Amino acid sequence: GELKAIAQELKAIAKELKAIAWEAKA
Amino acid sequence: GELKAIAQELKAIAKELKAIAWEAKA
Amino acid sequence: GELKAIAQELKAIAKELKAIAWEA
Amino acid sequence: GELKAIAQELKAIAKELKAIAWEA
Ligand code: NA
Ligand code: NA
Repeated sequence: GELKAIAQELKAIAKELKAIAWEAKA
Repeated sequence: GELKAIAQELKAIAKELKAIAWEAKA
Repeated sequence: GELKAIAQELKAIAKELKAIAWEA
Repeated sequence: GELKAIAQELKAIAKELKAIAWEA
């Protein structure tokens, strides 16, 4: 349960960092 | 560049934690 | 900024994972 | 164990993000 929730959190952080990486490019 | 690579790393950690969460269940 | 807030998030998760390791 | 190694990974990334924040 707790590890699955933390896994989803880390996936979401990954998407947030990718969006920041993109905004920096554009 | 570096943020995109770290984003991929965090996605991969997410899959590793999800696999650990699963192994624990089964 | 925003990256610092994410960095703190990751350090919080690291503490949670260490706690889970020792829970079982 | 394995979770501790991932926790250390996350603390390493947190330091990288803090460095990127201050790079620019
Ligand atoms: Na979650
Ligand atoms: Na990578």
